[PDB]
Amino acid sequence: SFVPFLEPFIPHENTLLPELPFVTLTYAQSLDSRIAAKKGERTVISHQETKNMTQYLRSKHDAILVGVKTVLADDPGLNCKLGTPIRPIILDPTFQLLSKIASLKLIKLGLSGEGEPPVFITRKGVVSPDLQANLRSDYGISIVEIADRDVHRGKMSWFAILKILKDAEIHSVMVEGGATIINDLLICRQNSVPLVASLIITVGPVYLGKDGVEVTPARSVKLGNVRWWHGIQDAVVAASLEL
Amino acid sequence: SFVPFLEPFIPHENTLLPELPFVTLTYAQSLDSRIAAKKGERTVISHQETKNMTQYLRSKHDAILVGVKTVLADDPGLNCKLGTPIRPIILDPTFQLLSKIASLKLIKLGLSGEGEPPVFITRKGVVSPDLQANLRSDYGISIVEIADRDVHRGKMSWFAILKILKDAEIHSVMVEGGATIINDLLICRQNSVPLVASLIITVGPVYLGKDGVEVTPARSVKLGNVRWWHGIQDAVVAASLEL
Ligand SMILES: NC(=O)c1ccc[n+]([C@@H]2O[C@H](COP(=O)([O-])OP(=O)(O)OC[C@H]3O[C@@H](n4cnc5c(N)ncnc54)[C@H](OP(=O)(O)O)[C@@H]3O)[C@@H](O)[C@H]2O)c1
Ligand SMILES: NC(=O)c1ccc[n+]([C@@H]2O[C@H](COP(=O)([O-])OP(=O)(O)OC[C@H]3O[C@@H](n4cnc5c(N)ncnc54)[C@H](OP(=O)(O)O)[C@@H]3O)[C@@H](O)[C@H]2O)c1
Repeated sequence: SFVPFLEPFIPHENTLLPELPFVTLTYAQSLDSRIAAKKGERTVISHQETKNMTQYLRSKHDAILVGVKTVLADDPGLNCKLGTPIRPIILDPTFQLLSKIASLKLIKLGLSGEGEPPVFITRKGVVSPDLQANLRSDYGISIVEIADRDVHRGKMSWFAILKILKDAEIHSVMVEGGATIINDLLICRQNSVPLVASLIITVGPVYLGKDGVEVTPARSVKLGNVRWWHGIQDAVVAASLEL
Repeated sequence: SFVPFLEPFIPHENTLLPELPFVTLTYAQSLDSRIAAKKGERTVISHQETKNMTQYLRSKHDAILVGVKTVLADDPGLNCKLGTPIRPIILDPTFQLLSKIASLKLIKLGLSGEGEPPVFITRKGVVSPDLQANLRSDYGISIVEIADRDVHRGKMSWFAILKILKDAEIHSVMVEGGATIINDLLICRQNSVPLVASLIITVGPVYLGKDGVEVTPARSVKLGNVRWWHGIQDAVVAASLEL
């Protein structure tokens, strides 16, 4: 089963970057490395056993992180079907989702207790102190700010994002997407050391085509400690990123 | 390992288009669905375990087909290391390979007996009959022409290409690339019936990045009879295309 397969890759202590959480980067792709169908089309990539595997992986992480455009497109719950607590983290630099905050599934789950209180990562000063206090009371959310010196030409440093999560006592985070975040984290290094600890990819037996949402890093990326698993329809590769 | 895995997918008589050969479309891709590294970078995708699989597949086919730009990039031999004969077919609409004919590995193997006499598929009128006779004597090659009626927008009809191969007693052909040929054949249909009978893909645990040679069809493509194999480093999926 996928349980012994994943055992070397689930979060642990042997980390080269103690200031950061253990980071798992994990997603499901078509054969042509798309992670969503073309606009207006339905996305079917991962089948039931690897969906079970993804929920199992969530049961091993303190937090789950996705980008604002994933929330807008998918309205994900960001909890764990096994029932273990996982903290939802949404990267939303200008807090686009504020105008939608009352209707999001992840907000409803936080209020009902079926999920944990969400955290939104924004630029400094997007939400005033007073408004942060009201949003915490009314919608059960917290705001974490990235310092101006950690944003260059509009892009937040992943080192800075992960350090702030670790300081919020998040010891492990499962980063699921979307493609912008995946492409960036595949190449992110701190003195040649990757910020991602484990890469876990489900490959579904489908082509989504040239107009789907593409994953491909800006340069070639080598993998180490590679192990494969497969079920009936899907395969899974797990690896580290090479130095 | 891979021999019982591939048994349902090696050429067989259960075909819906008896006018055509059994077509296997098969290639090796990176995780981001690239089949060659960016210009000037070394391409390392398939490891020896699946190289052996590709050679096994060649031993089960009458012919092997690649495009002219694959020949220019890779100088492939296009024979079978297991010693069985296989007929090389090169899609070269303008017979650009005349410019390098005496130096091609595939020409050398044909003259040495280690490979079979190659066939180049061109547009009509590209190689004069007098020249065809002299190149048959000098380099042991044949030219096959696609009629003008079977060329649309500059693109040769795959049904027309495959019919001519079938009429030359090629009962099975292994199409290995490159990306243009793969992308086109993934979507090619004759009255809802795919021309490709077996799809066999090696997935290597590497990213080649945004500037590599990409495979992605023009629209989504659904797969059936899916099965997976994996080794130390690579995975392989075998499938048929749905109607
Ligand atoms: N198949 C899978 O496993 C999977 C998993 C997750 C998501 N998806 C799909 O992915 C698609 C969304 O992908 P996407 O690329 O459009 O969106 P995304 O990666 O989820 O979010 C991108 C946004 O997040 C912000 N962002 C990300 N990194 C940042 C950084 N370092 N610094 C500052 N801002 C940053 C930017 O927001 P601003 O634009 O406001 O600056 C950026 O436009 C959806 O269709 C979803 O269904 C698939
Ligand atoms: N990893 C693997 O398994 C694998 C396998 C094979 C190749 N490759 C790599 O793929 C790359 C080559 O890919 P590519 O797309 O550039 O070349 P390609 O597909 O091998 O050949 C393309 C050329 O063939 C012609 N062509 C193909 N289909 C045609 C059609 N229906 N009608 C008329 N002409 C047609 C066009 O030639 P004209 O320009 O003369 O009109 C076209 O430019 C190489 O880098 C190679 O190493 C990888």
